[PDB]
Amino acid sequence: MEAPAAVVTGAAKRIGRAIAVKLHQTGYRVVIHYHNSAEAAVSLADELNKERSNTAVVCQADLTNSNVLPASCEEIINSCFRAFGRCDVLVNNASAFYPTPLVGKTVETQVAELIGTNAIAPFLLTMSFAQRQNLSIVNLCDAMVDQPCMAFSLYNMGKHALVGLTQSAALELAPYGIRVNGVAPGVSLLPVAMGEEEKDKWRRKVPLGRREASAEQIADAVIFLVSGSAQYITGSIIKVDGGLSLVHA
Amino acid sequence: EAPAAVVTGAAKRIGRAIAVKLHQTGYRVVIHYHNSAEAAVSLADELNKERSNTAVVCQADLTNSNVLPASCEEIINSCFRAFGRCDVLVNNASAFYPTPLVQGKTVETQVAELIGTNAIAPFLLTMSFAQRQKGTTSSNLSIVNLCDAMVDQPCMAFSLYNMGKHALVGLTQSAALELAPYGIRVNGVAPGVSLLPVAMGEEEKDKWRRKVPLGRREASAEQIADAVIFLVSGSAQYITGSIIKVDGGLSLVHA
Amino acid sequence: EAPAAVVTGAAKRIGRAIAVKLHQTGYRVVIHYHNSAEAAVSLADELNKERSNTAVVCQADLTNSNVLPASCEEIINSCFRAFGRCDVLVNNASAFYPTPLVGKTVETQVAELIGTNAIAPFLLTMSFAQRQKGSNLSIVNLCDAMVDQPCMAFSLYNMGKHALVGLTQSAALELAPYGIRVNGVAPGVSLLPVAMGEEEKDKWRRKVPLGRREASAEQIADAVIFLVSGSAQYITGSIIKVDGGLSLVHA
Amino acid sequence: EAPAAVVTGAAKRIGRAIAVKLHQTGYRVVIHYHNSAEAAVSLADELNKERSNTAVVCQADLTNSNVLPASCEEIINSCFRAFGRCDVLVNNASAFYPTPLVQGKTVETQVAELIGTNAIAPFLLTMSFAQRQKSSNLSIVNLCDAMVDQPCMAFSLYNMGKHALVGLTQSAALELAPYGIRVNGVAPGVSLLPVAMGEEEKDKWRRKVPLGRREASAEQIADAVIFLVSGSAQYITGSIIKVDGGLSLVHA
Ligand SMILES: NC(=O)c1ccc[n+]([C@@H]2O[C@H](COP(=O)([O-])OP(=O)(O)OC[C@H]3O[C@@H](n4cnc5c(N)ncnc54)[C@H](OP(=O)(O)O)[C@@H]3O)[C@@H](O)[C@H]2O)c1
Ligand SMILES: NC(=O)c1ccc[n+]([C@@H]2O[C@H](COP(=O)([O-])OP(=O)(O)OC[C@H]3O[C@@H](n4cnc5c(N)ncnc54)[C@H](OP(=O)(O)O)[C@@H]3O)[C@@H](O)[C@H]2O)c1
Ligand SMILES: NC(=O)c1ccc[n+]([C@@H]2O[C@H](COP(=O)([O-])OP(=O)(O)OC[C@H]3O[C@@H](n4cnc5c(N)ncnc54)[C@H](OP(=O)(O)O)[C@@H]3O)[C@@H](O)[C@H]2O)c1
Ligand SMILES: NC(=O)c1ccc[n+]([C@@H]2O[C@H](COP(=O)([O-])OP(=O)(O)OC[C@H]3O[C@@H](n4cnc5c(N)ncnc54)[C@H](OP(=O)(O)O)[C@@H]3O)[C@@H](O)[C@H]2O)c1
Ligand SMILES: Cc1ccc(Sc2cc(N)nc(N)n2)cc1
Ligand SMILES: Cc1ccc(Sc2cc(N)nc(N)n2)cc1
Ligand SMILES: Cc1ccc(Sc2cc(N)nc(N)n2)cc1
Ligand SMILES: Cc1ccc(Sc2cc(N)nc(N)n2)cc1
Ligand code: NA
Repeated sequence: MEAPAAVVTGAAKRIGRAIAVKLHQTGYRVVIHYHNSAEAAVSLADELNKERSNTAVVCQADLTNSNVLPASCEEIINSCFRAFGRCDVLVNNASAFYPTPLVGKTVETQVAELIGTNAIAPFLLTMSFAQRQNLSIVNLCDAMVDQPCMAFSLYNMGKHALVGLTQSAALELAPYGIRVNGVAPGVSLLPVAMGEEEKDKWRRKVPLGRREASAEQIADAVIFLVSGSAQYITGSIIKVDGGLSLVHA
Repeated sequence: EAPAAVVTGAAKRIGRAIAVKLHQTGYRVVIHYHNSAEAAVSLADELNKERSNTAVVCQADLTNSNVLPASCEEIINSCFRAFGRCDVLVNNASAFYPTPLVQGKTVETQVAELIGTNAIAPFLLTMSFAQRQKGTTSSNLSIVNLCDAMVDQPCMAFSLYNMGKHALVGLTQSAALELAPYGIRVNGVAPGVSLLPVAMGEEEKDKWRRKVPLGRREASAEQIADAVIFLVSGSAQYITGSIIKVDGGLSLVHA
Repeated sequence: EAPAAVVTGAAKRIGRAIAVKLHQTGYRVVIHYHNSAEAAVSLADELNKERSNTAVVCQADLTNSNVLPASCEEIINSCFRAFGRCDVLVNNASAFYPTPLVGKTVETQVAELIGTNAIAPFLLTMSFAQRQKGSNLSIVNLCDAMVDQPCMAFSLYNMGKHALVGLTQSAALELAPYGIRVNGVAPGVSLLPVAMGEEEKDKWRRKVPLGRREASAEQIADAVIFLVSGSAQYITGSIIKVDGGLSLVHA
Repeated sequence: EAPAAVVTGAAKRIGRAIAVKLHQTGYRVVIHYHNSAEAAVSLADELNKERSNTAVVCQADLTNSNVLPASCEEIINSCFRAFGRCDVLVNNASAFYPTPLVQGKTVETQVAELIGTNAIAPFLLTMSFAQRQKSSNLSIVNLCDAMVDQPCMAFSLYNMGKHALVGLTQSAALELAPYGIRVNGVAPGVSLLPVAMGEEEKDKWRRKVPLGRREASAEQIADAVIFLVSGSAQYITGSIIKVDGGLSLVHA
């Protein structure tokens, strides 16, 4: 059919959910990938299908690195083709985020989760996306990669690797007409359980309005990058951070 | 009431495309120019034919000098005089030519033109833009600087031009930080190769085109304008201090 | 009270020159290797001939797996076993080969390219830091000046090297309170791949503004020596490009 | 015989340390100064006491003006006159003060000083240095700033000048590589604090630095310059070495 289709990873909640909704509002059919949040994913799909029948499906997968991750990533892309006959956009949003101090989970599990979700799964999804082909990929990066959270080495390594993928894939996929870009939030949606006192500490550091980005503001940048208004843009990462990364210690 | 924009060096090429696209989006525009009077007036006539009293021209040299601050203050004042407001500033005007380090313009003229157009004038226009707002919620004020995706892999023998564009990156960042509390966003658009020089031969143009991964061709002026329009829009209201490369992957390509 | 250094992938090429220069500077060295056993033992022999009991070898595969943490721990332990201390870690070992997006399985390619270039450095950094509770301690990561202008079809490799820049920064921040500095050296073109043909090698050489030639291994090693030295005691989280201007050259 | 170096702004603080360490390494030195004649001569006297006729001074204002090209030519010429050669240029002199965007010196004077010292003078000195050349180890070292991407509030012009200096470093490295002239930078974070800065403010800055919660000594900055001019950096050009104790890694 004539409406384009997008895969959004980690789409049940928060930023991924807002991205899925905005893509849907723009006219895309969506694959809502999720790991543990089945109820939320299904709720979103039902909402979107109420708006337009047969325009949303869910796809469950763990994006932890392992021997089966390549197959899992191939399956996610295939789900979009099975549902909608095409796959125009891939949004790599899903992400593990927790500290891994240099000095519970084994360290190999932490590597698998943090590097898998933030870098390896994006790479494998990118491979599967390209092999099956205004086509574009958008990677959710992090404006703070050069001024990282203390004791978040593996997470930071994963997001750095994702910048490399964005560049490498933009270069390699350009001949196929597939653009590859990034959106780099600073502080957006905070953890719900984070105390407001801690939330406000982060908010007050942001020059532009002393507030976090909404999920919708992050989604707006993704929508620009997949649009016809970005058709010469490839290998670019758009910071959406309210000036946070410009603020010295 | 429609918002108003100043676009420097807007008579032709990329600056014209930005002015046109802003005007199509609903802005009133000040078309600043230096030598290209006929082209500036022609553009303003076309825009005014589309919507009466929505375009004016403003002449100024943006070469650095002791009067440049007054010239820059006057450009911003022209927008307020014509339209009663100034919501957007686009720093597009630019001198571009080689200044070899080893060997009829004096070097001091070259510094004045290359650093003036690309960096000092943007700074002064930024100051004047910000100061004029002090006499004013639904507002959406911003500045867009035309940067250069190739600043870290520069053209051979273009040191002063390169220095000017690096300075413009610094201004983008410094002004984003300092003007955020006033609700003025400050961002950049960094072309790779877009409209090639008028005097460049076709063989040389094709040499540049063939290096671009995405389509083996230069950006259209409209493609560059699209990124400016995004940055001024409500879809970018949390974006400040960002420079969007619009280069078809050119900067990713090794030697 | 000679300090001791671990250099990964030290049997040949750049890692060998690093081990040699560290030894010349007065370090005792652990020559880590994977497959190049003969070269590793030959080097240790040369170094021990110069100063007895100053070099040992340590074999390990640095491919990512569930045993990699134990392997990395063992490398660091080998330094303490031999020398009773470990002052310097040089993360040099590296897999480098294309992985196009469009008979190794992709999972093996991920494990080798991301393991050697990023995960092993991380685990070795962890083990190095945790063994320190007893100076001029530092870590040097061999990065790549071309990470932002990467080789076509080397996505996994490039991801690994980007991850290595992240580790360098993150570990510099986190280990600064323990006095452990963490920096990088980023070659452009240095010793060319053994499998590369002469015409192709010459193509790469001609790209380099400063002398139209590749860096020697000794030139790369000179920057490592500086970073571990007393003349770099306030330097942490810095990556020194050693590329003859190659990265400045547009397409 | 011995190589020769020009260090701008060499009478005090970081520039003085750089000149001292180059001299100790075996260089003859031109000590450039603007207002600090007494300190400049005191340094030369100290260095000449160590090795006769190995240090001279050169006065010049590095503010941008119509005479700045001539002034920069003279600084380079002074090295050739004293020592018959000029192997190293260190661009250290620098104006540093706020220039707020929203509201003493006029703005154009502030442009002349901040952009002149931090960028235009280095460009003109680079040009003169290269023109006068056209085995050897010729290089230029620019004193940059590790904080350029997380700048001081209200320091737009200073920041623009330092960004321009990054651009010069890269452009000149590319263009001068065929002549065997390397061009690099050293980027301090917090080193010797402003003389006017209050002691409590100094401590606020010190406590931000991960590596030792202190500023860099001038000698530590000089150590990186020494490396860059040495034979141990013969393949290094277009590189900027941060010497910041991890300060630039620390988020807000
Ligand atoms: N929030 C911010 O301030 C911020 C700042 C910088 C960057 N970003 C980036 O923006 C993106 C969105 O951020 P966010 O805060 O919305 O993310 P988030 O809530 O932390 O995580 C998004 C989703 O990732 C999925 N996920 C986590 N582990 C997974 C695994 N092993 N396999 C498959 N999926 C997994 C989860 O899906 P299920 O719930 O279904 O399990 C989760 O809902 C992320 O890439 C993040 O790094 C966010
Ligand atoms: N074209 C590209 O491929 C490319 C690549 C990278 C970056 N960019 C950037 O994008 C912007 C637009 O590029 P472009 O090619 O359209 O620019 P351009 O044609 O070279 O110049 C734009 C205008 O700048 C004005 N200008 C030059 N010197 C001036 C002075 N002393 N005072 C006042 N105005 C002066 C001229 O106005 P008058 O004609 O009225 O005299 C000219 O029409 C520039 O900032 C440029 O650096 C372009
Ligand atoms: N050469 C250059 O032009 C260049 C350019 C940019 C960056 N670099 C970086 O500089 C460093 C040294 O470069 P180089 O060319 O000397 O490296 P190299 O020869 O390609 O590799 C160095 C050593 O890495 C070891 N290694 C490879 N896979 C391994 C594995 N699975 N487990 C354990 N060790 C493994 C090998 O040891 P065994 O031989 O014992 O098996 C090999 O001898 C690398 O990090 C490289 O990425 C080099
Ligand atoms: N100190 C730090 O923490 C720090 C941090 C980042 C970067 N840096 C950089 O490191 C370098 C040295 O810093 P510093 O603190 O030692 O510098 P500084 O004391 O502020 O200035 C050094 C010298 O610059 C000269 N100078 C200033 N204006 C001049 C002019 N118009 N004409 C000619 N010379 C002029 C002065 O010479 P006279 O005294 O003879 O007039 C002054 O002594 C500078 O480039 C600076 O930006 C320093
Ligand atoms: C201060 C703060 C802000 C947001 C979060 S959620 C988060 C952040 C991130 N970079 N990646 C993912 N996946 N989730 C946690 C702490
Ligand atoms: C390869 C090429 C492409 C476009 C141009 S026009 C131009 C370029 C620029 N960076 N700034 C200005 N002002 N004009 C010249 C050469
Ligand atoms: C142009 C060129 C020069 C040297 C090599 S060898 C090499 C390079 C690399 N970046 N990592 C490793 N491990 N080995 C390959 C290509
Ligand atoms: C936190 C701090 C530390 C040192 C200074 S002195 C200074 C700094 C600079 N960047 N340039 C020059 N020329 N002088 C000012 C503030
Ligand atoms: Na780039």
